[PDB]
Amino acid sequence: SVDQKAISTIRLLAVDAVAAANSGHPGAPLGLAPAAHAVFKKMRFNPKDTKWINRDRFVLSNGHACALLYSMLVLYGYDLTVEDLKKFRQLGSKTPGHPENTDVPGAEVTTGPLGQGICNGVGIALAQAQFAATYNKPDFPISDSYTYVFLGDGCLMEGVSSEASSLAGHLQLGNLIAFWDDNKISIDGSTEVAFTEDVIARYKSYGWHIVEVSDADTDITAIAAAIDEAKKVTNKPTLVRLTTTIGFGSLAQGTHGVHGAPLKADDIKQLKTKWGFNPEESFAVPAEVTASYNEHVAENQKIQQQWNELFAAYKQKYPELGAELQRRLDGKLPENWDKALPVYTPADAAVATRKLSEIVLSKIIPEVPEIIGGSADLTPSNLTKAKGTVDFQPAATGLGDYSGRYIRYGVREHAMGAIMNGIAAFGANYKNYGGTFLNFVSYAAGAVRLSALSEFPITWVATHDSIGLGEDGPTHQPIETLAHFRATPNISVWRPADGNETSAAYKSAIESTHTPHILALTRQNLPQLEGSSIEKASKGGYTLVQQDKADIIIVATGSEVSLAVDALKVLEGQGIKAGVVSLPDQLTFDKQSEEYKLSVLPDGVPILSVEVMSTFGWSKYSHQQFGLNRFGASGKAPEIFKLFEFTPEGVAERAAKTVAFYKGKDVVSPLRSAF
Amino acid sequence: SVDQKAISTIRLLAVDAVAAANSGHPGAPLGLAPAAHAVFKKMRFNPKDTKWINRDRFVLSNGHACALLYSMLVLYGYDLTVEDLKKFRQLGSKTPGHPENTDVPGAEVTTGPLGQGICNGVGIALAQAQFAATYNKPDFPISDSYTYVFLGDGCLMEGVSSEASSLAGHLQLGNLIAFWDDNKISIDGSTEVAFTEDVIARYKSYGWHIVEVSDADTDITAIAAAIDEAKKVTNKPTLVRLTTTIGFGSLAQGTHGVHGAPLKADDIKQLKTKWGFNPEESFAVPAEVTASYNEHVAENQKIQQQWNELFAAYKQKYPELGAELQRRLDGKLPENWDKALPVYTPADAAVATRKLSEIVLSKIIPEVPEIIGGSADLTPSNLTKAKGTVDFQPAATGLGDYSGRYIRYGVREHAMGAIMNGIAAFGANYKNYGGTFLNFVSYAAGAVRLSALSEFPITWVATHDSIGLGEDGPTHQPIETLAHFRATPNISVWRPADGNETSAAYKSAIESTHTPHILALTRQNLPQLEGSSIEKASKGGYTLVQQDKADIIIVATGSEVSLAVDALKVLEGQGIKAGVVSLPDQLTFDKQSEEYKLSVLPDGVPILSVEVMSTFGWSKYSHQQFGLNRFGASGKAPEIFKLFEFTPEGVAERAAKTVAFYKGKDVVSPLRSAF
Ligand SMILES: Cc1ncc(C[n+]2c([C@](O)(CO)[C@@H](O)[C@H](O)[C@H](O)COP(=O)(O)O)sc(CCOP(=O)(O)OP(=O)(O)O)c2C)c(N)n1
Ligand SMILES: Cc1ncc(C[n+]2c([C@](O)(CO)[C@@H](O)[C@H](O)[C@H](O)COP(=O)(O)O)sc(CCOP(=O)(O)OP(=O)(O)O)c2C)c(N)n1
Ligand SMILES: [Ca+2]
Ligand SMILES: [Ca+2]
Repeated sequence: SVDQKAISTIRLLAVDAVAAANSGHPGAPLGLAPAAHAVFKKMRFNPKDTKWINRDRFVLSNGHACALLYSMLVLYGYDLTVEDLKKFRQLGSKTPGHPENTDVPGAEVTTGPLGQGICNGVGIALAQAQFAATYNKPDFPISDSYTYVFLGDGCLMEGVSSEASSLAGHLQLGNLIAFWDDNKISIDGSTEVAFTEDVIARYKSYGWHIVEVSDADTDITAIAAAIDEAKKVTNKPTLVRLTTTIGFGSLAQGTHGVHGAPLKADDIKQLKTKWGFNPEESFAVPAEVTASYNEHVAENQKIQQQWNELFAAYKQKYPELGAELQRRLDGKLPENWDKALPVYTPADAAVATRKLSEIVLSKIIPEVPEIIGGSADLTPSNLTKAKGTVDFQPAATGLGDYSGRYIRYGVREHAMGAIMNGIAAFGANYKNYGGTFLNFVSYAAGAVRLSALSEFPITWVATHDSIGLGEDGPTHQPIETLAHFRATPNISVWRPADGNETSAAYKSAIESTHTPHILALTRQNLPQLEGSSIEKASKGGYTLVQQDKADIIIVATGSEVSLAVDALKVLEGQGIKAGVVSLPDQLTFDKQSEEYKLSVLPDGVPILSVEVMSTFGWSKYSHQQFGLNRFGASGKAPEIFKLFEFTPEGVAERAAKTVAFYKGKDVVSPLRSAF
Repeated sequence: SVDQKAISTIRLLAVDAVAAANSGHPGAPLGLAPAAHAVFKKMRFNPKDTKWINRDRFVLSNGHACALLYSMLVLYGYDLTVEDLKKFRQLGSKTPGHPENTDVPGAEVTTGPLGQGICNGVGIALAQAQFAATYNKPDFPISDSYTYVFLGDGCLMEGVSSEASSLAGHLQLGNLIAFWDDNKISIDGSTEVAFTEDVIARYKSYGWHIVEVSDADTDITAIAAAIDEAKKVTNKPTLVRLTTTIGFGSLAQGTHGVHGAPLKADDIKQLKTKWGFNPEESFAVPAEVTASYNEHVAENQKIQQQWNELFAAYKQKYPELGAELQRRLDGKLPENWDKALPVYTPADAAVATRKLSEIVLSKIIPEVPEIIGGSADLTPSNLTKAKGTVDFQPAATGLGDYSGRYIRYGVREHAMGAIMNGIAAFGANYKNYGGTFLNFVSYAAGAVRLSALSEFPITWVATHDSIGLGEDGPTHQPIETLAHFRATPNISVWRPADGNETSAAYKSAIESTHTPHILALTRQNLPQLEGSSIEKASKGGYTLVQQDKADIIIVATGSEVSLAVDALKVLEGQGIKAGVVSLPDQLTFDKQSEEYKLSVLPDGVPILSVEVMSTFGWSKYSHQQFGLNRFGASGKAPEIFKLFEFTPEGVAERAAKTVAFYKGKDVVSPLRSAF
């Protein structure tokens, strides 16, 4: 039949792509081609408009199987061709060895690191539910799309998927339909060696619906019926168990050897001949398959065309919501939204930056509907909920509604990070955030790095940034954390010192379209600074205290800027004149012009950095570094600062030593380099 | 009764400790005091010998509840007193706000970061099973101890605990007995807001046994009976559901407000009077309680005394095993074990450092019985199993035995990291390791940081260290990873360049007693270097190519040392003389004498670093840095190196620019500083 021919075409494209690269993963593509064919025939999508907001989404969580995804995209006429498949895994191609949303048309997210994609799917589904609750009206199903996810045993072993699956079951996300490739093989061999749990019983315990397809190597009727069944269960996410043979059809089917290396040439020949293809030919695309797939595309395009008319009619029937929706689909924030950002003066009271963050959120959430966010069981400590908002919960629970704004992630930092990526991937201008302690952002590193690689504008509200948190002690106090994330490409790491800098950090985080943000915020109170503003802090680094005859410049962040200002006064009594630079975001600073940066960190003067955690990175901006390169301590925070000499006198002593060390030396800006 | 008085004493000590600090967590201590009393009465331990190898172990996974643990330790006469309790959460005390094994007698591991402790308990139990299988004989139960773990809802939400619980169920770890504090309250409020899964059904799906105690606020008979029942189920770990009231007895019992802040003074008064204590008194320890607890200590000490005689008799009956066991309990490796380390010459073939690692393991595993380890589903890629060894599995599976050496962790990096910490915490000189790709060590950051803080000699075999892995692409290629872990205190991060450096890295990792190791290893082949040796590489950094008239020194690691040697030859053709330094471990190097370090990185010569990932940290050792501060690419590895100019010519160009940049300047070693 044509369906059989399509499945064979998909299988053979994937095998031929791996063969051409002499690298990659043929096993899961062979096993999942029937399911991929069946799912894509049920999906609504436009290969010519990858951003249609009411498309169904597909996520390949077992990203190593991406020859399968690329084959589907090529067959359906996305902006990806057979010539791209022939360049699978080759430098600069559109077909990298794991899917990247920045590079691959039709890749909603970046997968490859196991466990992430299913969590991203939870976030796409969460966003769709929130979006639909916000905009849909009687006779106006603006958003009614599904989220389809393929995942394997490896994703099911990764703890992040357990976190997201528990939460998705709690949230009753009925438009999420995941498919487990139950092939009983991972890299080390049979799952009997390490993964003998009853996966189905576990998913039932989370509140998921289950459909089992016992012959997923051939039974596309049952796979399609499983989708229809899942669509009837509107209050539970569904897991479809696809019992498959890894490498189905290969001489080496059912073995770990077919997971991750190219097939032998004679194996590929026998695959072709068994399925009616020419063993001398590679990258065959039977015209019957193209015709069948084109029929489905044409139907989907007519569905989108009708959706566009529904949207036009919605704008007439619901003028206010319709204009808001239009603006969001155009990728624009509300005009002058930033006028809601709080502004402080040096006469205002000292405030912890966690509390300043609460105040920002309480002003901007009412102004910017596409802001949603939550905390990983730290709401009253991170201060991430605006008073008066409703939680995102299924209404059946009585605890919230899908139109709610605030997500109770539970103690699930890693899944929160990956869910945030999915919410961003949904689109519609969502600007979403997640709170935890800075030290526990590290639990989510797998997802955070993917925020950076995927270019998603997600925001971590990362409070309790340092030893300033005090008594909870060294298991809670960051040392390495800023260095880790600053060393990752494409992460803005804001460490605001005061009220105005906190508003600048949020301006950046909400305006972002391609750069994730981490906002490192304090437990302890900090004074409002003389010389700060949103305008200056928006440059990432700025001269706070200008001293034209400086003997030294002190560059600092966050809680250490006030410390530097107090040290400047001690230094004056020692006959040393200092300037102060505040560097709330190193990435934003780095992106300024060379001349602006030199106006902040000029030649001809020693520069000392002060920040109460690792000194890594700081030589970009300073000649000497005063930091904390050991673990912290459990005690009252001011006593910990005194112990480590992060005091006005301790900073002054190191500044004076720095001045002396450079006496008789020629000093050029740390910004200069040989290449 | 005296048991009731003991429970009240524990509760009130914990509340009074929190009150004295005006900081900390009274709720779970109040709820878990009955269970703590019951568990410690069942446990075998010696307060005067915290290292008795056949003790039962206790782990407080909900580490915020540590006022409870400290109260138990004080009551039982560990080296912790009421005076220490009065200094709870105070700088420098023995009673920090979360338990630290380095500081607190009787704290087996460091908890506070949720989810870790239960996983550590899995590792203690894994080690006990392996140890018992290795040493026990008929009439000689050398090891027969249990592992008791308390954990809360937060630990159950963290994905790392799901990973470890799936694995522990697979491994049939019948001497693990965990207790869930089922109090339905976390920081954000009721667990109904975020955590509505059927935990018991989930644990059954992993193959755990369940016992439910419906009134754990009072029913210590049922808690004791649950322990006895768990001990009869020898092939399953047990989860005991303790249904408790958080803050039991408080006016604010059953609320999130009692989780994490001190009780009101009038609340403490009514707690005392209800339980028969003097509301005017704090830190009361009724002598009846001390007497009762001392009886149990005396009995336990007689048990240890008999164990010591069993051990003496074992050494006579099993002379070979007995001597091995003695040596391990003394903390000593086999005499001259390091003679088994492979040694290479520059005439030997190029080898990837993952393969050199395999060869090291295959030589030292037969020589050092206390080495065990595994991989997170990457055994044939990390090359972490010595041929001929047996896997650690329950014999009932037919797949291994508890005497096995090699652990199939599955796709569970975070739990592997925390399990490794538990194996180290067991003691008996275990030197254990875990393989994954370097980029996915990041999934385990929560546990890795605790390896450092806890001072455990665990080892990550972290292959596929760079863009040198090639086609799997940027989701797999580390950039930030070395910087992150090097910026963490107390992590040796070895990046060996060749065969001799790989043997030095293992020498360090196996000899370690207080410092975790990460071995960053290559997929691609590297040449054997002229000038390398175990002796020189053991210094962490050394002069590979000495050039007395150097115009520049190139410092490099791993795969970039050979690149630097090739660049030296290009530079010679340009009239520039270079030296080369190899820096296989920055931490080990930093610990050498100032004079040794200056012999490697002298004054008076520009120094350029070369390493194909982040430049963070490198200014400690260099004036200019050539690194990779952007994500990688999917393609054949040599093409990626060429794209980013990590070629002999690209290094030479930057070296020549560095020489020019310092013409006419006075250059001092990067090792100098102002303070
Ligand atoms: C977070 C995480 N951890 C481990 C992995 C590694 N991994 C993976 C890869 O890195 C690919 O993403 C490797 O396959 C990798 O390409 C090769 O090992 C490279 O070989 P070599 O020639 O360089 O030696 S896949 C994988 C487990 C596969 O188990 P599954 O059951 O999910 O997939 P299956 O049904 O067998 O196809 C596992 C465990 C990952 N992708 N993400
Ligand atoms: C990996 C990880 N993530 C989050 C946490 C945070 N956390 C914790 C702490 O950091 C303590 O370890 C906080 O309590 C912290 O001390 C306060 O929030 C500080 O307050 P503030 O005065 O500074 O505002 S405990 C916790 C959840 C508690 O839920 P559980 O159900 O485990 O404990 P319970 O029965 O309620 O006592 C949670 C979620 C953690 N310890 N580890
Ligand atoms: Ca599989
Ligand atoms: Ca709880």
